[PDB]
Amino acid sequence: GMLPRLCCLEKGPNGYGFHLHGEKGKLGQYIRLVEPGSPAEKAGLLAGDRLVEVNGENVEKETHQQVVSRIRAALNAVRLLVVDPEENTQL
Ligand SMILES: [Cl-]
Ligand SMILES: [Cl-]
Ligand SMILES: [Cl-]
Ligand SMILES: [Cl-]
Ligand code: NI
Repeated sequence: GMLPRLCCLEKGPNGYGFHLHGEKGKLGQYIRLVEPGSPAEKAGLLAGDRLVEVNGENVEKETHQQVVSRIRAALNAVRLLVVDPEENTQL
């Protein structure tokens, strides 16, 4: 498809089932460690994906702490717009 993947997750008993990872001295948060059978896997989330939006707000330039806050503070559901960094670039 041509639209970025939009992963819509409902929180389970063990959370969403993925980790969020940031680099050194460079903006960007990425998906890691997607648990098998989790809401994250069922929604199509993949390790290595760059997180572009959370619940309709752009997080490409935000700190790790801000993005976690935006994912968490939400009410047991989150919509994550993600892209393959290999094939996608913000200009
Ligand atoms: Cl690390
Ligand atoms: Cl990973
Ligand atoms: Cl979103
Ligand atoms: Cl980029
Ligand atoms: Ni890139």
